Amino acid sequence: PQNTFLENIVRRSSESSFLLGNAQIVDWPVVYSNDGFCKLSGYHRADVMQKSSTCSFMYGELTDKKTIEKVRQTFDNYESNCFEVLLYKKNRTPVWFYMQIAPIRNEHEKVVLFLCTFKDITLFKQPIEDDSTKGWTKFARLTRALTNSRSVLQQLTPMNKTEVVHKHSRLAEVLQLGSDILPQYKQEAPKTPPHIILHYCAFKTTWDWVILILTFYTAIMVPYNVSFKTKQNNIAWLVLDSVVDVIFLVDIVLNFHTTFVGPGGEVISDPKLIRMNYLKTWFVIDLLSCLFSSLKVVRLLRLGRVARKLDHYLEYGAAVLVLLVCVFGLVAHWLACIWYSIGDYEVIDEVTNTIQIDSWLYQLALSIGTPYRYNIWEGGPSKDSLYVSSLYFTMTSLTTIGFGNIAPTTDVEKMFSVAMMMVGSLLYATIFGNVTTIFQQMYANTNRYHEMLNNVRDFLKLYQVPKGLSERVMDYIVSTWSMSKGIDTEKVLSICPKDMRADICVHLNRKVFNEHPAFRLASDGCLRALAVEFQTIHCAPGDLIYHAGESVDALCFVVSGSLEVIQDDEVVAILGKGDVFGDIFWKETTLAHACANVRALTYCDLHIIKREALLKVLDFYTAFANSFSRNLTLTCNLRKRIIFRKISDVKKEEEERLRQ
Amino acid sequence: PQNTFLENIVRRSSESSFLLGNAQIVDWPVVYSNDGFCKLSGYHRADVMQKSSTCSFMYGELTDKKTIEKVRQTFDNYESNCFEVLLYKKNRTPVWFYMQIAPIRNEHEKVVLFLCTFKDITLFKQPIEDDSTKGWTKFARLTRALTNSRSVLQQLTPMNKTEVVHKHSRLAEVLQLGSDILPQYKQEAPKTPPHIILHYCAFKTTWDWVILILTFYTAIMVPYNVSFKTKQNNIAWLVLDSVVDVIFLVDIVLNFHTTFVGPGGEVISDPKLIRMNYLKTWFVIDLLSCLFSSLKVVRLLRLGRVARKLDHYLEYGAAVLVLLVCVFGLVAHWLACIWYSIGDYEVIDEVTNTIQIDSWLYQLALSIGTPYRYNIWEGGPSKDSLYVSSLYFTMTSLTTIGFGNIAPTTDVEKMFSVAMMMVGSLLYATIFGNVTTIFQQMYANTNRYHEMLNNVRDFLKLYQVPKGLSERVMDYIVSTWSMSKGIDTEKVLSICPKDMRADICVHLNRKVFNEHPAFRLASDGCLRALAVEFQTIHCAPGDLIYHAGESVDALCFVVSGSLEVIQDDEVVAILGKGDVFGDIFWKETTLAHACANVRALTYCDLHIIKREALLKVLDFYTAFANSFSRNLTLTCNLRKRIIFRKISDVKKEEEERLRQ
Ligand SMILES: [K+]
Ligand SMILES: [K+]
Ligand SMILES: [K+]
Repeated sequence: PQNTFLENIVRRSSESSFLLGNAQIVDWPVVYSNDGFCKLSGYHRADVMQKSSTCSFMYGELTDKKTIEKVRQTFDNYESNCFEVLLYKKNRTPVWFYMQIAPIRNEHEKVVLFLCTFKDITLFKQPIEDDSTKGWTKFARLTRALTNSRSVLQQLTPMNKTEVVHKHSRLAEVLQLGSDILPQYKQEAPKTPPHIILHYCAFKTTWDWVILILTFYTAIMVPYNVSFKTKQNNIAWLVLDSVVDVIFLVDIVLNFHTTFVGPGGEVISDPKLIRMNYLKTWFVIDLLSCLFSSLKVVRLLRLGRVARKLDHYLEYGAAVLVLLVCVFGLVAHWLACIWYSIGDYEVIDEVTNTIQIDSWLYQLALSIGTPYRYNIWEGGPSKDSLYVSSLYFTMTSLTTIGFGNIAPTTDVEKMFSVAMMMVGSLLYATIFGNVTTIFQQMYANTNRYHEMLNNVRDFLKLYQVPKGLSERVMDYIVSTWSMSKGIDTEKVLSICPKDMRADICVHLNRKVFNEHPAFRLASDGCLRALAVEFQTIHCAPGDLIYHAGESVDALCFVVSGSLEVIQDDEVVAILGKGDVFGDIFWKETTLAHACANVRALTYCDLHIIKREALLKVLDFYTAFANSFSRNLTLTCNLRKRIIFRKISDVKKEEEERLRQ
Repeated sequence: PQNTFLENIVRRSSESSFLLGNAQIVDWPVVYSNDGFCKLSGYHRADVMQKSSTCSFMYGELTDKKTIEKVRQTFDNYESNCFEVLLYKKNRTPVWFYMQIAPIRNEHEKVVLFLCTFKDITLFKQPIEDDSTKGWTKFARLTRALTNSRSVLQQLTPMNKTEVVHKHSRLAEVLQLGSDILPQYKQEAPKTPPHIILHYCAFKTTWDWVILILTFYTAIMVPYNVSFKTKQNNIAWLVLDSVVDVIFLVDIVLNFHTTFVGPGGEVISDPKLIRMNYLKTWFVIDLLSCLFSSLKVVRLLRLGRVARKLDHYLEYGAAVLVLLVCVFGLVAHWLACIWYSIGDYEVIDEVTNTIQIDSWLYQLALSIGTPYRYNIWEGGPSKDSLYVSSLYFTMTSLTTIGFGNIAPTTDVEKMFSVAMMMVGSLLYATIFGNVTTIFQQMYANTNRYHEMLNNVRDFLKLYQVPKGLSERVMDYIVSTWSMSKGIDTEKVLSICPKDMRADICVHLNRKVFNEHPAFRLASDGCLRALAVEFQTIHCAPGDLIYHAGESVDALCFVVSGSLEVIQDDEVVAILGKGDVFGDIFWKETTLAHACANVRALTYCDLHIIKREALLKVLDFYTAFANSFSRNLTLTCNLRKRIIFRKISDVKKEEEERLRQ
């Protein structure tokens, strides 16, 4: 969601000198100056900014009087025109310019900035100058002033009386740029050229899933047709092949119109580069795959598409497991096809006209019930039994079960089963490794929690901490890991540098900013500083925040629960739900003694800000410091003692007073 | 690629007093003084340096006048000679020296330094001295002055009239050291003695690979010939054994000429140590291996070479997997040989003349179709079937499949298969462990990324951060891990102490040094300091760098993208591609309030330098501070406010002015 507006202007201007200036401000100050205007005028792009976009500060002695007023109305009412003005450069050189004013538009059709395109026509006109000594001085400067607009732009007729042709060319340039000078200043979305498909669109993902399904179907079906002959053709299996072939041809055609992700950058939408990118990467595999035994078996090259498209899924853990189960099934099927091919070859030695007792097909025929007949040779098991038997055998050898119904007993079968076992061992090992890694991924976090728990327990047991204090520590550990689930705030906030840290911290401390009268005249910067400086704590019933002699160095705001400030074993304050206690740091400059114990009745919630951070923030911002001083009344100041005398003391002392 | 020049000089001088001095500088200052010249003259090697290499500061009263001039021309035109001079030591002792000047040469044949070898001939001449009281004082000092040159060098004829012999010896010494005094001062490469082969050469790696292939071939072939008899000799299997044996003899001969890597140091090229290093390490295994059943079976000791040479490959993960697959195959082959040996022994009990029904050879003969005949005993399976069957069986027991075609049923076979299973369990477990470690190696990094992603997601969900801000955080996380791929700059730059940190940081910030006019009069040290002090940030569209009240404490250089400085909801500046904004830290000494909001239009790229580091660098370097102050013009100073009044305000106020 970029806002590429300067990029479009510099891509369309083709070495121009646009002078973008603000519109809603009086005098229309200049906002941006291209580094082509720094040469046409001699002003560096630090002295031209914040000046009028009329170029009023280059208007001089003999500047055309009417043009100044006319461009003034042109800026008054928002409209676009073109002018020929006679300005002065930084060297007081009378030089002509072509003004191509064109207002810009906002998102919801509002004028925001004024664009001013400039061109130099010094050699194209007659710049009458007073401080001259010879006629030639009136000509050489013409070659000096125009260098990139005469030898580059108009060099075909550099002859006199063609100045009217130059004026006509300027008029044609200004008239035929109605939409080229208004790229609609706006925060837009990425745009693609016509007839280009985004690689992450909703259609492309569905197309990729369909291609994956079809590739798996072809991988399943091609070896079956190659090995289990099945040369009989039907209606429900001869049109599907053609449909899949034309679908893959459509995919090849449509893959020329995809947005290839750049090496570390973003998407590229240039048809002039994607075409040979695809050509050099994967135009060989697809062509051969989508074109006799070789022609029907080459279709297995379609797995390259599956390999390419499965990159983001391969990152996860369970996706690799599903992929490996799928390839396990596919490898079992392929080995079943090869096993049946061997078994069919070996039966019935063709040199003689006998049947080999060794081959697993003969043993399977014996164990099934249907034997071979005739001596041409006909009989044996049906076509479903052969495939299910081959798959069963090659699945008993990949899972390392090996029952022994169907087993190698011929010279070829044994030396093929050796390769079967060699491959299956590695495949099965990879499956085991993936499963154990998947389990370790979660048991890592669980064991990370349990290790800390065990370390705390062993530390408490080793130093014989008395019961009643170890219980509190263990309860705190359990409760904090229950509430937070091991999610530390500091590690998460370390990431996301200080643009989102401030926003997150302002959101977290919303319960001390929105509902408290001190933080209502604070600018956003001060609120961000305070939010990033607070930090928060969680209390538990019976826990003391301040003792009877601790140094108060924090302002604490209670957002949930109830506190109890007790002094001399007497309750002197009860706090809760919007009460602030602590000390007046900003006008005492001395750490105090906490005069009373602040216990927690219920499960409390406090946002405490340290003394130093608060003092720094209040020192940096002045007006908010006064507002905070005036608008903060502490409900329990833990610096001054409350002077009182209990009733029981009076009642006791009265007895002795009467006695004496 | 060392520059060992002092080492060669001290190894060749044999306790001399060379006085290396620079040549291209006037007066030829002394550069280095050996700690043998600190005794011949009494000058410590801190007062003799930066003095003339002519020893002009030891030239005294009665020094030989002609020799001073002659050595002066000898230094004038670059040439080597020898002189006999009469200098004074630190104690003003008239002492004779032998000068052996010899210029040194650069890489491309240039004179750089002048070498001056010295010797003492005090006792070898007549040092007439004035402050003497008795004749014996003219003799004892002769023994005092010469101690390491008379009792060590010339002690065979310590008799008078032999001083001419000493002069002849000095002449022979100086004449026959033409190349020994010029070791060609140059940054050379490691040099090996003639007829010594570098262990990491391109020939040695090919030789090692060939030896590995031959060792695997021998390991495959020797047990087959020992067990599967095959005593018939052919032409294609009797010369190969001799060729391999002579190749291994050549390897044994050639292993005496290898550069053994020292214990923690570098290669050693001393033939006097490598020979007994190899002799003590591995001269016993090779000799016996390269020398009846014992003689043909001892050739399996060649696996020691494989074990030795496979040390760097064993570090990786996949190499161990390939090695374990190879040893799995080799162990299966060896167990096949042992299994066939047992099966061949057990058939046909030789005490009687019957055939044992139990032995697996008989069952295999029944299941194949070819039975035993005769009762000497002839028939059975062919020689290919026996080996393929043995390998199949011992592969069904190592992969834990166990079909059951071929299975132990005799007393010996069962108690051998027990050991088979015991070994195979451990081998198969090791293969599984290696596979799971290999997978964990990469899933560690992937899970490390996913754990942080999940923690961020759970933190956002737990604290109910509103939508529209959690989306930005998640997008930032995804985008930064996409661009950087988890490669943190700080951890990489922590390594490589501050010689390559400076160079790397200068290279990274090349887009603010080369194309910016402030950094053009800065020495390399200042550029290194600034580069190591910058740090860089990446922005995103809509992200704010400075708010309306933040403290500007950084100079920011934009190298890619576009920024937008807006004040009072009005665009006042547009930045991009070489624009610097911030504050003038070096002449204000006060943190300011950012007067405007700096938003990012497109994906920006900023190099920001903090206030304190910049101030330290500009304080340490003085002239560059002035150059930086003069040559830096901020395009948007975020300290001063721009005073303006919008057009809508004027238009609105005019209506009320007319109304009243
Ligand atoms: K099994
Ligand atoms: K069985
Ligand atoms: K079995």
